[PDB]
Amino acid sequence: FKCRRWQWRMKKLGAPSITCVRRAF
Repeated sequence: FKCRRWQWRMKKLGAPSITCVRRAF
């Protein structure tokens, strides 16, 4: 699996959550 743009999503206090925003083979 190779993403392309991990966008830090929202999470606990002062702590974002970068998840995979692209499913590029």
